[PDB]
Amino acid sequence: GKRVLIVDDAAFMRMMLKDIITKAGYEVAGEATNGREAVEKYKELKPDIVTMDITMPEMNGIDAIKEIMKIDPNAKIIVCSAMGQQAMVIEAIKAGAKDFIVKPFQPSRVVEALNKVS
Ligand SMILES: [Mg+2]
Repeated sequence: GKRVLIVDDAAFMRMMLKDIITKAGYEVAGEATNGREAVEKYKELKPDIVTMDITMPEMNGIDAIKEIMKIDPNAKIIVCSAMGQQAMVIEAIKAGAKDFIVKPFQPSRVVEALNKVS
């Protein structure tokens, strides 16, 4: 799989990630700025992978993961968290997420993750 859907309410964070993914070979299927959008885009783009920011407006990542799973129980979701946001990561994993990555990014780490998920 190679199409990616980046979800994060922070432009910069998207930018960065978009650059990493892209140089690593992946394709940026799309961008989402919140949970809702994340789901809408998901149904529309059928990304191969999804990266998920937890803390966003309107709808958080955890709920979005839950939603996507209901739509696609084979969805491939990596969750993004700051450090120490450990209790949230457990909840996202439990909810569906295959793995997580910390912010601010570490291209090596980011890439590995993306690859295992494939
Ligand atoms: Mg956020």
